[PDB]
Amino acid sequence: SHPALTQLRALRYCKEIPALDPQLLDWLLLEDSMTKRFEQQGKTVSVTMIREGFVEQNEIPEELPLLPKESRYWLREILLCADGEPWLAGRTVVPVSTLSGPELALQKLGKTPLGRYLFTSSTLTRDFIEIGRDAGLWGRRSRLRLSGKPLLLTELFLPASPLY
Repeated sequence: SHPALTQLRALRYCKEIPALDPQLLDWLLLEDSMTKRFEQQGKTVSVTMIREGFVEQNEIPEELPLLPKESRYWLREILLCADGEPWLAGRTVVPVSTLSGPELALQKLGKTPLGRYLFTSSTLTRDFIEIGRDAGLWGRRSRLRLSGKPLLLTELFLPASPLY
């Protein structure tokens, strides 16, 4: 895609959680997206849509092993901005079995930034979180569940974000 997405795809991982300082970890291990925390920075948070739509197994080689093997998945790539400055690149992969009931919202977000705040009757849990990095930036990937249905969320923190 975009330069930020190339970096997101180039993250080198581990849930081999590094011994980072309290604050960095508090950020990287957050069991939610960054939307509300970026908002508390006193900024208007918005989504710059790079692309999203359904994809099949042959377009998701790296996520594939982390997800159930299905006929299609919703793929969503965006830049999360604070007063128009990209602060994070987000890539979400949702197996189609997850896209139903309240979780059907995940393929319907569009310009709405993802967050636990959006699913008020859905319990959010997390199978795992791993921290990665590339080119001087921290990123992370996690397998989350809403009402028990999985989704893979990968996030890369850009220089202007508050993690730095």
